[PDB]
Amino acid sequence: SKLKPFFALVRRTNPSYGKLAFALALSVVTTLVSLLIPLLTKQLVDGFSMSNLSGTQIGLIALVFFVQAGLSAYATYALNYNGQKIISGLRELLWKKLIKLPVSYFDTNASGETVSRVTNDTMVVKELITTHISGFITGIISVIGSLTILFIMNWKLTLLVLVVVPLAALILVPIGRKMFSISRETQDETARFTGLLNQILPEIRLVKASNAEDVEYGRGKMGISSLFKLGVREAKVQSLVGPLISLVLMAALVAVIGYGGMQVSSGELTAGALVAFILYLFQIIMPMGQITTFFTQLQKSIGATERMIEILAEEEEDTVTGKQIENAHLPIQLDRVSFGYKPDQLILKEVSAVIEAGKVTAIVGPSGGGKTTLFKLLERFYSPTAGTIRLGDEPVDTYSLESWREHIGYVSQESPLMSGTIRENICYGLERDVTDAEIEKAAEMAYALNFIKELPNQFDTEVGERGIMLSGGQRQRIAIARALLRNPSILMLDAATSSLDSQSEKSVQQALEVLMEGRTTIVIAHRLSTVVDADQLLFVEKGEITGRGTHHELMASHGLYRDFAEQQLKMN
Amino acid sequence: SKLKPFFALVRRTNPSYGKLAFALALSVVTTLVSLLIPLLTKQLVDGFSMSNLSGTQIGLIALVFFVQAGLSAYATYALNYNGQKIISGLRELLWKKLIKLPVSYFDTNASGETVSRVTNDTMVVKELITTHISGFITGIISVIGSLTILFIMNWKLTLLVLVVVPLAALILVPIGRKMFSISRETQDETARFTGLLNQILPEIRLVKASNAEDVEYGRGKMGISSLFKLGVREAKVQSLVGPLISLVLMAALVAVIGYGGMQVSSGELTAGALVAFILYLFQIIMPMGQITTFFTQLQKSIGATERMIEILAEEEEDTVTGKQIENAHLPIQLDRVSFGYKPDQLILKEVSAVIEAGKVTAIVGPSGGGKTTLFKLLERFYSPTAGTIRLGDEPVDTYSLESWREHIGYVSQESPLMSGTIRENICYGLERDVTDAEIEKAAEMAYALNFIKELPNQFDTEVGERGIMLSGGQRQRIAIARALLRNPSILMLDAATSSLDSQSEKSVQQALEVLMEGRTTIVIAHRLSTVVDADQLLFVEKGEITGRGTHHELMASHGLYRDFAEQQLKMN
Repeated sequence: SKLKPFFALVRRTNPSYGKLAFALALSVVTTLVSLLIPLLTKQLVDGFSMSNLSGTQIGLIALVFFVQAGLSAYATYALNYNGQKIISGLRELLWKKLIKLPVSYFDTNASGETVSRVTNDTMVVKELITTHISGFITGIISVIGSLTILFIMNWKLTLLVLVVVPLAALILVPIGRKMFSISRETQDETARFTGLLNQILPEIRLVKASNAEDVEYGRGKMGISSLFKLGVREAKVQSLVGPLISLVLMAALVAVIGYGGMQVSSGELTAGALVAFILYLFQIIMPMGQITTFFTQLQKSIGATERMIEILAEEEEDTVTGKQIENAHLPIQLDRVSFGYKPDQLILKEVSAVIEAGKVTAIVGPSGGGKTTLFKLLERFYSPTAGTIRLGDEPVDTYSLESWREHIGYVSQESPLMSGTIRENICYGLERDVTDAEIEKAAEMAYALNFIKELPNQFDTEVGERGIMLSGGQRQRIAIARALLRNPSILMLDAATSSLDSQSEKSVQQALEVLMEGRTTIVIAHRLSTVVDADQLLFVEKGEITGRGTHHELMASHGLYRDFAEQQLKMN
Repeated sequence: SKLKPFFALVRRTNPSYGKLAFALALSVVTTLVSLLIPLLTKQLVDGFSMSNLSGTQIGLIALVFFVQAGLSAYATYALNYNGQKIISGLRELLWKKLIKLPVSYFDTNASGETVSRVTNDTMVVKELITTHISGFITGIISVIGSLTILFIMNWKLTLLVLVVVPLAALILVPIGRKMFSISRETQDETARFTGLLNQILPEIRLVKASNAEDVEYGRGKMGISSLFKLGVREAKVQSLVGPLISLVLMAALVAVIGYGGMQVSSGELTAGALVAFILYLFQIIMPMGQITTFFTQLQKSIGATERMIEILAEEEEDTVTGKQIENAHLPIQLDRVSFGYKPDQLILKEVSAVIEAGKVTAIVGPSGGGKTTLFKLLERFYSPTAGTIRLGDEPVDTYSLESWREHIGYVSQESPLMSGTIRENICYGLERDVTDAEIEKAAEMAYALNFIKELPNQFDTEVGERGIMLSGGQRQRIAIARALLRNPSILMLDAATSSLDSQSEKSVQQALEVLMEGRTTIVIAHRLSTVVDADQLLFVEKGEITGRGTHHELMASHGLYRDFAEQQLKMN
């Protein structure tokens, strides 16, 4: 039942069954050859009289060993290659999913956790498919075959002693758990002492000033004493684990092998049987670790598969709504919009507003209100539930989301880099129009070519994977150049305007004011520099729009009491 | 040569030799008994036939086993107990030295690293003392004795094969190293892929905004393809290693033990010597890990010893200079003080000033000048080199450094607490006077009891190890009180004044003004609130004192041109 999701996940990469089955069967054959090797050893050792004729047995054993090595090598290569192909397919599906369907809010939930889950679960699935399932089949077959062959070879006497010895595990394993518990307690006490010292030492100034340093010494003494006491207890428990373990193991060892020697000396049908017995004991003991590791890795992998299938279950639409974009220039209306992240909370309540076309609109919001929710809302990163964000006659649910996103230019505050080269930063505006070779010319129009006129290069200019050698002012100029290049129709801005000061702000204002003199813009930042360039201003408070009209007189009057109190809170 | 520092460092805890030597000798005799066990096994095997004397041999073997168990248990307990006493002594010495001597600038050189060298290095030294040295001695003795006994037992035939076999390990090692290199390459490429993915997700907003969801998918696919290629290479190299390890190890085991059976069957004198040989082979193979680990950990132990001896080398003085304090009320004068942290840099140049006694003095410094260095110099953590901070005619050269710090109470806005209870906080200065039981009365005069009048308790009030449940103003007020009870003769202030607001600042200022009017006071902080209360002010610029006199008219004039520009920079 629980293996059905894992089988389906493997089935997503369909052409991966025949070669896996062949590899597993070949591994089984290799295990059987390994089982057969000690019988050849016994036959050789019983052919004692003719050393020269024992050369034939030596050659046969060498040939069998080489055949086993070759078969195991081919099976391992097939298993690993098929597992790598399965992992490539799984990662391909996961990356196709995460980038495309997961909506912005899903990525806001957890960014690093998503990547950690993807990588760790893919690695765990690889480890399960390539090694642990084949390892478990190999171990089970080897153990069963070895026990059967020992039963056939020795009558019962040595083998029942061997199977009784596992009682040594019943005597040893629980004591190891007590050892582990004591060691963990010691580690905890050491961590506590380290924390105490890491607290005391940085405050050394206060101690030395207070002239109470010796008192701290006394406190430190106590800590040391504590650890010493615990150490003593560990020592005592060690004196119960150190010898005893060895004793039991050695005793068990002797018993088994001792009986073998007994059966050799008593004339019982054992000799080469004893040699084969020791080899079979090795081949029995070794795969138990593989079996236990598989049993634990299955428990890890079922949860890994649950996480992966949780990732793969998300959904989204891009052009499913329709395709009805023709002009995308018409006044934008908010009509009774009331929706946030979850319908229960209702973080937005009946938000309505009117904005003209080709008209500059500013948004002023508080530190903790609904400015961020609205900012994401006029980007449609959230799906409307009750209200209507209507461009014209509610076509926003009618045409494609990609079509609108193509007609809008976004820069909020940082928008740092898409790592690579500036060629990537200007080629993100390649919507099948490839922009021919005018990009640099556009950089000249966007006041970016003259700024970049130093030219370390144009295509080999690397910002680096980290992207730290270029400051903010240049990168927002590049972002605005990209926005102008792409599709200067509608711009929504959170004002990249920061601590750049006069030169950068004036340059961006001249670039923008010239560019959108006939195009619609929205501004949502805090400062009052864009609002004077904004012919219409709004205000967000408690998840509600409160304020409409022009800037000067209205925010001279509307902002007299409550917005002024909010400001006085802001600088304070 | 290199072991002399470690021997001396252990010698610092002198009475730890005889019992350690006895424990080591008992471990040696335990190893000898372990060597003796297989010979008794062989004698039992040769007895084989008749029953009751076989029972006597079994009883002898059990007695030898239990004797080994008891002796090993006692040796392990003695070794561990002596090691824990040694580690207690070492940690005690380290904590004494660390708290008492090192002057503050040593502690600010490195804080967490010092605690790490206190804890982890001691753990390494204890591990070497308790287990690894005894482990190495017992392992070398066991290996040599087992080889010698095998040489006596089997003439040369089986042991020569056994010692020629390590050619198998010689072949094995380079292949394992290539495995490790390929695994590290895989880890590195997985790290790069995770870094790429962790880079992309934060920029998901831009990715969707630029409608470029597919090229980013393509970059992810390229990364997945690179990882798949490297995984295929890892598979091709893996398919050779594992089969080779299995083949070579199984072949060596088959060779050795099949030759043992060859001798036991050929009528060669290997009757029960085969069983004895297998037991001795296990006793040989098992202790190789200890011998390898002793060599691995020796370098770490020697490094830990070097770090400890480096810790123990720092020197300092408290009352060595002299003892000539009588009243401790004289005007403080600076005489061409020129020194910072290192003589070559000369971060201070001929700093001189005149400050009266019982007069409040405030210091004004820039953001990056010498205000902090002069702050720490007035509190004299630093030892003068060229100039002289002269208070009292050079008796400042010959009274106790400690005796002065008695007369000064340190309070700053940073200082959170010393973790524990309020009782410790108010009575840390039990400078042999213990203040009888005047602490509560002291609180009531010093405006602490009336503020703490809520009384969760007076002695059980715990501020916690973290100390997060109380705000800065309260702890600053308790620190001011503590200054008022240690020795209210000289006061130094960084102005505890923070964001508490006039309601607390004026109150604490009037409290200290009433309490500390007739005695000296020193202020160094930024604001201009204590400056009006300070009779004389100074100014620090470029590591030089520039400005002396009263407050109002002079910094109405002196601060008009240059200090005003610094202020305008501060607000900007």
